[PDB]
Amino acid sequence: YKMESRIKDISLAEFGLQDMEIAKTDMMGLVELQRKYRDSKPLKGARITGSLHLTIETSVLVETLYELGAEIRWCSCNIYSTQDHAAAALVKKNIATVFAWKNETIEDYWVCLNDAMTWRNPNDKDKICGPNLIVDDGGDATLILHEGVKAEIEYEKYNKIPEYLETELDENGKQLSMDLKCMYKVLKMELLKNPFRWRGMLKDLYGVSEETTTGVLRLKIMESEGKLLLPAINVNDSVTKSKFDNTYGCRQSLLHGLFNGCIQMLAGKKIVVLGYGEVGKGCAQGLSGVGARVIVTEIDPICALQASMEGYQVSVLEDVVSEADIFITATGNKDVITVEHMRKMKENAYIANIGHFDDEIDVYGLENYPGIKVIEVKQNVHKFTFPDTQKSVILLCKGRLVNLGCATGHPPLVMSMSFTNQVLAQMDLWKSRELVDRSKNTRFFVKKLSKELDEYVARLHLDVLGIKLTKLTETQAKYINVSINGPYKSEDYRY
Amino acid sequence: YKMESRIKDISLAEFGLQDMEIAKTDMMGLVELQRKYRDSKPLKGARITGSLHLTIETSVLVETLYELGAEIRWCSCNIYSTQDHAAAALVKKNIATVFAWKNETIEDYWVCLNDAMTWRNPNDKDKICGPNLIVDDGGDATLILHEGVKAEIEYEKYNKIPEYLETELDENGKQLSMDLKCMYKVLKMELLKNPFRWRGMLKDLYGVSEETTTGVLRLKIMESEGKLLLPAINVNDSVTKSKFDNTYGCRQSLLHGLFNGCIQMLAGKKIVVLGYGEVGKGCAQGLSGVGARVIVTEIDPICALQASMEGYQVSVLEDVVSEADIFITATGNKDVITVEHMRKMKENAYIANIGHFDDEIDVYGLENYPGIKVIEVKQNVHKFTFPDTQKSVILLCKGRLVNLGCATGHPPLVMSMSFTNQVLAQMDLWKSRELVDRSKNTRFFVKKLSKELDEYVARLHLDVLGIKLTKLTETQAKYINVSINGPYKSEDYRY
Amino acid sequence: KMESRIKDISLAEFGLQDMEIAKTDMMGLVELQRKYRDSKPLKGARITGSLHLTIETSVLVETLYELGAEIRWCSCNIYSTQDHAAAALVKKNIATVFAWKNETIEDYWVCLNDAMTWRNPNDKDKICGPNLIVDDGGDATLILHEGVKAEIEYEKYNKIPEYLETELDENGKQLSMDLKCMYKVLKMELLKNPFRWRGMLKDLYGVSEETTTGVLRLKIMESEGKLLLPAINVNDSVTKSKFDNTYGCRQSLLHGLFNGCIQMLAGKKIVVLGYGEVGKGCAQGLSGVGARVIVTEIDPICALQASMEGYQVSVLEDVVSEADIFITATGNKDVITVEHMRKMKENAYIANIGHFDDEIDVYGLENYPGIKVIEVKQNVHKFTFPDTQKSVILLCKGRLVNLGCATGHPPLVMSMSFTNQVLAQMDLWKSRELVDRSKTRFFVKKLSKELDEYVARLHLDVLGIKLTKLTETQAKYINVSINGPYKSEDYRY
Amino acid sequence: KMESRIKDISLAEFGLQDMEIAKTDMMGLVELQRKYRDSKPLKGARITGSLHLTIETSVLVETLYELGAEIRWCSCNIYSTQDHAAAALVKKNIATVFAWKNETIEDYWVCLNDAMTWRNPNDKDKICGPNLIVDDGGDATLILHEGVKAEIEYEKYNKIPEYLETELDENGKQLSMDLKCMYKVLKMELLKNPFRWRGMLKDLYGVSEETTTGVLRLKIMESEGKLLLPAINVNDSVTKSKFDNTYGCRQSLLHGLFNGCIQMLAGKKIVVLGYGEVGKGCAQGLSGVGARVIVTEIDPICALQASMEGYQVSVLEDVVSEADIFITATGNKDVITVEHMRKMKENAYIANIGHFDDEIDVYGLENYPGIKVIEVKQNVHKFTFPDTQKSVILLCKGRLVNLGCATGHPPLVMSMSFTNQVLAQMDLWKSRELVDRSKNTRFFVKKLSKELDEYVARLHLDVLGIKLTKLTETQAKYINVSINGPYKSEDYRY
Ligand SMILES: NC(=O)c1ccc[n+]([C@@H]2O[C@H](COP(=O)([O-])OP(=O)(O)OC[C@H]3O[C@@H](n4cnc5c(N)ncnc54)[C@H](O)[C@@H]3O)[C@@H](O)[C@H]2O)c1
Ligand SMILES: Nc1ncnc2c1ncn2[C@@H]1C[C@H](CO)[C@@H](O)[C@H]1O
Repeated sequence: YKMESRIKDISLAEFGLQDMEIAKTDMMGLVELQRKYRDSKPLKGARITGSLHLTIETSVLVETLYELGAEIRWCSCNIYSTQDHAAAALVKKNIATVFAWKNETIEDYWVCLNDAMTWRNPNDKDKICGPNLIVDDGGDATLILHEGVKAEIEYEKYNKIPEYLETELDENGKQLSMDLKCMYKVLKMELLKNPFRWRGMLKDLYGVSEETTTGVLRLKIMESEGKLLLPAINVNDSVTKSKFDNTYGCRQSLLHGLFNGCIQMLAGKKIVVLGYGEVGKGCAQGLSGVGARVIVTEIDPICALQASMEGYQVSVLEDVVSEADIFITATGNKDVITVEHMRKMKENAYIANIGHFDDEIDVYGLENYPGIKVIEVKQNVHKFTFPDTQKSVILLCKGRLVNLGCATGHPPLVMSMSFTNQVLAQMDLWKSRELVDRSKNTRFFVKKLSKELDEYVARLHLDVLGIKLTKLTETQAKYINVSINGPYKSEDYRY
Repeated sequence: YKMESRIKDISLAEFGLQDMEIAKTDMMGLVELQRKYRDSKPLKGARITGSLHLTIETSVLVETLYELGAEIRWCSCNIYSTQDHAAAALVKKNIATVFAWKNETIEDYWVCLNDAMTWRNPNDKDKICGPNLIVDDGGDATLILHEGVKAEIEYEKYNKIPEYLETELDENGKQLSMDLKCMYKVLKMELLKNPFRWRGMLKDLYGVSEETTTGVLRLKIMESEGKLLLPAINVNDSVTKSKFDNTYGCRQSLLHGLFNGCIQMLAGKKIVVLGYGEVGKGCAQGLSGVGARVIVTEIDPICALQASMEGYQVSVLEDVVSEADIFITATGNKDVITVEHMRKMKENAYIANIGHFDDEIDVYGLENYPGIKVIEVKQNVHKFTFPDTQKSVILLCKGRLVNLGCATGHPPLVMSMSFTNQVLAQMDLWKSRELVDRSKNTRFFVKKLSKELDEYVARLHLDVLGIKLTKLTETQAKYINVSINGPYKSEDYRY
Repeated sequence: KMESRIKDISLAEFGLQDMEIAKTDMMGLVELQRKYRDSKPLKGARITGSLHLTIETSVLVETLYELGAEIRWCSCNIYSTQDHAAAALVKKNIATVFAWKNETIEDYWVCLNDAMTWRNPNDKDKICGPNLIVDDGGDATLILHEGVKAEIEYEKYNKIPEYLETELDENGKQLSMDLKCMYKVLKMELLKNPFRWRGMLKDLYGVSEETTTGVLRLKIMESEGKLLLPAINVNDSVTKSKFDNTYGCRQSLLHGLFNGCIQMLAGKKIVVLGYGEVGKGCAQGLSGVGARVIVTEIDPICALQASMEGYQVSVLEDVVSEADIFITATGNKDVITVEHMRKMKENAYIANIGHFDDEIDVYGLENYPGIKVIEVKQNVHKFTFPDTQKSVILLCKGRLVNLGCATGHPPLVMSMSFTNQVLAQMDLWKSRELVDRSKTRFFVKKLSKELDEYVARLHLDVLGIKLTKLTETQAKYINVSINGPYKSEDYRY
Repeated sequence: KMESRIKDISLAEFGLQDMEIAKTDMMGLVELQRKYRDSKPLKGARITGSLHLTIETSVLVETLYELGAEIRWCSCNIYSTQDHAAAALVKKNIATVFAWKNETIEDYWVCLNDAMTWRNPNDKDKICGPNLIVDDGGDATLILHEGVKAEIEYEKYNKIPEYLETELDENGKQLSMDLKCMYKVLKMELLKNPFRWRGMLKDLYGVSEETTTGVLRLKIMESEGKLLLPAINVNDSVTKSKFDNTYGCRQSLLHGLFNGCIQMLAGKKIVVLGYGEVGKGCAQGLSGVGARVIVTEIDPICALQASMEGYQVSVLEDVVSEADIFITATGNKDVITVEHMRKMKENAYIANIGHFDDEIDVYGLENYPGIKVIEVKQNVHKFTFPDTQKSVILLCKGRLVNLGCATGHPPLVMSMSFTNQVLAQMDLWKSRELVDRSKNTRFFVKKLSKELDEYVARLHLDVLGIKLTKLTETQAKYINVSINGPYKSEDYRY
């Protein structure tokens, strides 16, 4: 009787269970949903698949979904972010089937995702079937689904494996990213097992809730091109998520990540924060809090002025690359820090990325620079030395998100706010499942939760911090044209 | 009070003219618009009436509108905000016809507004006509126009002066505010002169651009009930206005206000910021900057958490009113500090308002409290002593916006940003005047400026602060799905 | 009243009202008045004061008055006097005042001289001096020493000394107007009575110095063996230097910048020259409103401290063309020269917060050939160079900006500084029998840590502070008394 | 004896690589090696060190070694050792080490005693002592003095003193575990040789103390006339106290809390007890990440300073129930008692950043009748009272949290503190001839000059790209100083 979950160690379960209980002290949003909905079980019968950093905080999310009645299969959306003790808790209590561990190979990542997406047909002659709902962080669960369908249609056309899957090259001629090569390797394997797999999932698939900015961007592109195959909810852009998680969460988790990976003192150092959006604002605020001299880079004139108003210098990377001490990428873009920028940096300069993917820093070009010399400084920290100048740079966790790679990500309070939106999004998608009609080619769309619910998430966490909310009088409520119980701001308010 | 300005002292012109030139160093947005459009003159022929705090920064606005071809008549939107040397400058160099001075009585304020609205067309027998466009701040120019129209329709329904314009009481038997009585006093006088005055203005009236949150509130109410009789542009909600003027403007001008009117040290004091919106955030940020212990009051749970995340205590006024030292209202609401709260305050507590109207603090109840003792500490600073406790509270400029009442308001940089949106809004309203056809549509809506123009306002002020903007490469532009030249964010982005 | 020279006596009512409001936070002075107004430990003492006559200073004068002293006062700067504060004192016959806002440099020295002059009680109509001096900057102390030096040189040759009658100095450089007018007053007094200043030594028992610059002048006199009276360094009390110098300026520099400079401080590059106690406060306040502070320093320890607070530390010559605003806080000379001013960007603002105007080369700027000056507003001037046609805006002619363009530090910190002043005066007065002028060099000393802690205790209730009390076991473990002192003499706080 | 006692020698390679990376910011120690490795001013000196064996400490040890010293070392806390750092020293034969993370209190004093034990081979293998001591907290100095004191008492009545063979103190109260284990070692040494400690005095030339608590101990001995060797107070150097104690903690406290405490610090009411040099840095760090800092103080001067930074100042009793996290930074005892802990809210965190664990009543907590304890993770324990069922979470049994749950201060500030240490060691060695034992003379505690203090700041300016301005002839004369310093009077507080 072997277990189907693949994790590091099951005996670490008890530590994970005690950390979940401690975290729950601050996660009053998820604690309230469990208290309120565990009897009625609003998600009963739902098969949920999650692709999201399996941390302690996430384990409480999965438990919340379980207590509400869903069967769950889960994996991580990054090779370095899983907390093995959190994973073990879920498996020990039989809360969810898990395919996740810390320090996975890229190939392991894609097999764990595919397995998480695979469901056995219960009492209907066991064969392949998919999930009903998806919890996604970065869009990888959503991508494999879409790329699977695309690969299957292309397969029937010529009745053979599509040429783009087998090849290692791309449209241009350069080497494909390891992430793509492994994803294609898995799709090719599934075409040989069963070429109707991905399209078979669509009939019982009712929606996906996306957690982060980069995943939402991917979802919006598909929506405008009319290629979105399931309804979706943008959890990232809820006020109680983007204004707290992205900003305040990072203020603390970036520092935790830098302290663990970088041995140096952040005070007095020139630290460049590339991108001054919701994540960058938080990164800059924490770095200043500990004495760093932050220097910002931006493409957006509005964001540039905001950094300027907070006392920060705004330069282009090329003018400070030789004097700066530390570089933190928070743009969600690609090739922000190139091999050529890295060759100009000072001795032992530190490079980190807090964006979702490792495309911001050119890690592939760094690792494959002719005659590069690399050494492990500690777990998930590497020093690269160029052969011509003999100068080095220290990269934190191969360009993957530093707060989750070298630390544990955001703390429970802000995660409960993000995850309360997730549960509320999952319920909305599940309760609406009847409107999803697969007959007429009705395009699928991306929507946000109501402001009513967004304020509700905030109300659920006021007691954690001993916040005493003032209440409006009928006259006051009428004077500012709002209901005593809200909402209190118009739909375009920016907080 | 016809075509000859009415100011305090013309001899102050040279000081006003030199401060304008110094201010222009940072008001690059307005400087660029003058350089760009003074030849073509897009506003040529427009009669503009402005109701906005007549400061040095506003003079540059009026100059800009004048250089673009407009004829202008201006007044202030507050009895204490006018800067007499700024008003003289406009009159001396003959840029506009001004009706404003510092420390006006409420009676004269409404006369000044009514005078700025009155024009004499020299082509059609020198008859009384109205303005083509209105620059409003607080919605008073818009209010007198709409109330005037309702007064004329009510005047013809019975062929007599309506009862509400003569009585000093409202529907509940309470005394009407001096501002309503003084406005009704003007409307009555205009019904006797010409009962078709306000309805006559509407024919040539093509728009209004509103500056502040409180004015937009009034516009939204009218709009939703189909009572807005002219097109409107909401300048307040432009990113380059709301997130800079409201927040960073107050961060500096609140302190200037308190330093001039309040003699005590702010460091270590418990200062209560009521409302943690865009103005409140800036207030708290400035106060903390000089060592104060800020305590926040809120009705909005999201804003309450935002305050909490910045390390601020969030309480209801009743729990801290006895121990707190200073009180700052920034809600844009009414009855936030009642007489009963003022009686519980400690000896020499200071009270100030930074919202647009004096309604936040019950100033009328305090001044008319039986046996109240009142003395002038300095110009626009009064100490009120209650007879039963012998305790005193010190009120800054009778509850009117303290930054403009006790000091000179926000500095030129953010006002240039706020005023670059104003000029662009006037040009929009004027260029699209042909689309206003009253034989078809008499009810209008409020719109905001595009994000293209919003980002443009920001480009114009980058060089002021030595800001270096990064430029996206084609690959980066394509990867994040935006144009190299912008816009760089989606319409729902909150910056 | 009769003697006094002030602007307007009608402003007295507003001054008295401000004093009462200020007293809410100045619990130190209020307490000293409550406790010592009956016994009057300073009764019969004649006290002369040279210190920025502000509302806060009027409460100090009122306190010294309630404790029994007879007072004559003047300001230590030509722009810092608050006319309503000086009126309040005259109207209540608390002191004979010689001070007004916007004095000429010449009148400044005539006021100080008048403050130092006292008619001999009811004995006759002969002139004598003060028993005690309250000084800020060292000018009251300087005129006494230069007056004695001038009288000795007078009797040695039986004529006026040549150095008092010349307008050029050592290397043919024009003398500062402050020396010009001081020597002018000294020459006038040698003609009326060549024993005036030396006669004041007989009854002069001490001086209490308020600021860092004045203290430097005292220690130089002490080390050269030329100090003619005992002195107390009030500036170096923990309750003065750690609060007045730092947190005082954090608020009052901003007040002054907001009144003189119309521009927004957010995002601007503001150079703070000197990162001492005043510099630290300046930087903290500037950052609080979004400025990007750049620091200059000579001390590598203070430079590293600046670096730890996230500030860029540079030499002025590398940032003078790009910086927007300049704040000198070194207490040194020629920190900003005319050459530096010519490299500055159009409409760059320059200001000083140190005690004297010497930090900026104002005289060189005003006298630059072809220079064109215009008055922007009260005590704010725009200077324009003839060759480049570029301009710089100087605040209140290089004199201390917080008191020049605004009203100085708030009451709370001044109370801490002035409670130390009153305590210094009481000390000097109680030891007047030990001053024997017929044997002895005088020394500069400081108040004890006990009195330093006492000053702090007197201001805790203002801010609602709840102090913890050590148990006997804890007091023994950390080796202190329950009632203090809690730190060693070398503790830096 | 002769060989080291450490966790794992294979960790040495990681230790050496972290040392090399740390040297980028420790230009004080790098400059001292460059300058003095050839002349070797410490040549022949035997040095025993009791100081947290971290990577930063390993560079200190390496510096003393490059200057010609023979070294024996141990940690000054049971949880502060970094095993890779300890192993790096043993691999290069830089020193003989007795230290590892998670020592039992017994093993602590045994290691310290071993580090003090020198095998002089020029006398056919016979025991002697060190020439110089580098100390942090005063334990090396404590075992020396108490050792001497025990031998004098032993020799008086010719038997083992009864105060060493007992669980009780002067008033029948149980002795701290550290005293019993120290005494257990002192008794052992009386049995082997009752002249051991007094024999060390002959060649012992001095001690350089790192921290505030150890300095307090030294000053008490000085005033009572019981100090047995010259001492140099390194804590009170300006380049130590104003940087290490304040800015070091600003970062290392947050690192410790982040590793030990899973919760978000933003919006929480965090109580910082003591607003001294350490308290100031802690509060500054906590505010930086959005916490609401509440301060407790006994000193009204320090209380007003807190108030000037916008912090509420309260007595612990009025906030113990509502506060979320408690950080002791007083250097005192019984600042947080069992009775305070019983009133705290569910899952309140408690930590100490003072040198010793006495600030929190840990012994009382662990021995409370019916208390239930569980290990949450490495060095983090949750205690649950049986009557209320409420729990408190203690970080690393009340020991300095920055070094116990994290890796202490970063290299830059430690280089400043340790550059002072080396200079203090060189001073004590240079002046060894002035120590005349054959007289019974009083020994004093002295501080390094302001000249060498400014010198330490100069050696680190380049690390952060600081361009220092230089005084002109006229300016120097105006402020009455030399162009090359010192620039401040001795009483200046920075
Ligand atoms: N963890 C580290 O890395 C580190 C670094 C430096 C110093 N330290 C240690 O931290 C402790 C404090 O060092 P310091 O330099 O701040 O000393 P300090 O004297 O500057 O600060 C201690 C403060 O605590 C206050 N205090 C004493 N008892 C109190 C009580 N019962 N309640 C409230 N306040 C009280 C005192 O008034 C004093 O201001 C020392 O034990 C020192 O060894 C630790
Ligand atoms: N990384 C570190 N390595 C070694 N020593 C450290 C470290 N961080 C802090 N310290 C010292 C600990 C001591 C309190 O006992 C303080 O005086 C600090 O100097």
